[PDB]
Amino acid sequence: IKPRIREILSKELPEELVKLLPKRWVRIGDVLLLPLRPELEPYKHRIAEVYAEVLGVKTVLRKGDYELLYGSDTVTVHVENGIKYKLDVAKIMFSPANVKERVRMAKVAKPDELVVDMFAGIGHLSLPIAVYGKAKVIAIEKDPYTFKFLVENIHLNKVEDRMSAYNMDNRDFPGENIADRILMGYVVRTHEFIPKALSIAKDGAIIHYHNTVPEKLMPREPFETFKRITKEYGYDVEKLNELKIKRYAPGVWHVVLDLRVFKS
Ligand SMILES: CSC[C@H]1O[C@@H](n2cnc3c(N)ncnc32)[C@H](O)[C@@H]1O
Repeated sequence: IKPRIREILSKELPEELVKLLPKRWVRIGDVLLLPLRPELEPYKHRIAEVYAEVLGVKTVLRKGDYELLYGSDTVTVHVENGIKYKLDVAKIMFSPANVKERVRMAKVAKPDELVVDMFAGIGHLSLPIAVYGKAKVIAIEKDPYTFKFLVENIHLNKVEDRMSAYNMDNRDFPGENIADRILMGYVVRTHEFIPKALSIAKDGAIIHYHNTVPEKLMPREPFETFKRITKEYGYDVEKLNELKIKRYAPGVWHVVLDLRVFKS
């Protein structure tokens, strides 16, 4: 609400700085992500404080991982498309920059499927599936801290019946030829996980494969590379779909490819 923020802060800021105040922000649970121009640095705390008041949030992080500008408690529960996502906003990446994809996941699975989430996080991609798809889900998350939330989110959504969780590196995962669908929501050279994926996959399984490719190499990549690694195993793969996502600089998109693999 500009007027109120303006009314309060104009009382302490040069009108010149006033004009520069944040016009937008991101909100996650009761935590605010707030972007700030350089020339406002001296006043950052007071600014975050009044925005906290009028926007009704407990804590403010700098949007620009994140600097604490006001408050202390960065844990919160964020509700999206009917799903409760508990997280620690400061320590765990989560962005409505990717809400479309989480919505999509709500519309892909059939209740029979076994799905394996190789980079579960707090359940970003898997929860939508366990709730709307009604399919079974095994979810793997390496970080013990992240893992706590993943677990908690399973209860918060009343799916503990059809969704399990392991705090381990996906590489050490025992299952093989068990997955009808695989989630690979990771972006740091995800291609190094293709082999384990192919191992976990059943013949014909669908894989949601995320990664970050320079647009220079598009649309050859990232598929070519996926294709060739798969060849190393005598398996074949068909590209069903390629969506672009949080395309981000410099010069590299974040894409997701929907692929089917054939174990011959
Ligand atoms: C939240 S999006 C990416 C997620 O995958 C997790 N992750 C990264 N590498 C692995 C791995 N090798 N096995 C299981 N989870 C992983 C991260 O800790 C994070 O929560």
